[PDB]
Amino acid sequence: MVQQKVEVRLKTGLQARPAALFVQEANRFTSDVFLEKDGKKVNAKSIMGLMSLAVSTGTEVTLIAQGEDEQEALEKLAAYVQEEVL
Amino acid sequence: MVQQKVEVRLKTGLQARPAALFVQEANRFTSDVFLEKDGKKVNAKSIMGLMSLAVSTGTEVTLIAQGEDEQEALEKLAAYVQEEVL
Repeated sequence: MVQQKVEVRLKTGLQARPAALFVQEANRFTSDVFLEKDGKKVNAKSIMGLMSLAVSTGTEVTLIAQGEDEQEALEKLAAYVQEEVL
Repeated sequence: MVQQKVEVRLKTGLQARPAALFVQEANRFTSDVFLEKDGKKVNAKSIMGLMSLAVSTGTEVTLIAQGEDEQEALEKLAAYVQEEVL
């Protein structure tokens, strides 16, 4: 048995569970909802789409919403992404 | 439309493709391989298992290999994880 402490340089992204819950919430709005970082934009209403964006916990990203209920969509999803409750 | 910069507090892990390619590389060896971080260990020959470890790009993890070709496996996989492939 051999072991080695290594630095992960591979790309990371939202895990499946967190992404699924994100999508479940986003789907309740008619607005298009996207997550964006460094010129890359993914659809927040799709699990695989959300997971394709390279992100790390603690990373800053841009949440975008466009539609009739964009304000509420933004408020609810921003709270979710930042794990805020009450 | 509207937007807001938010901090990702959700859990992240290796993305699907890098994880799949890691496993394809690990599959070339008979040794069992694992990844460990903060008391949690996952089977590195399982894509979903590998993706379940809470990881962010740039963080440290412990790569483990055990079997007949463990030394060779560790070196190849360590290079892959740290993006130092030859």
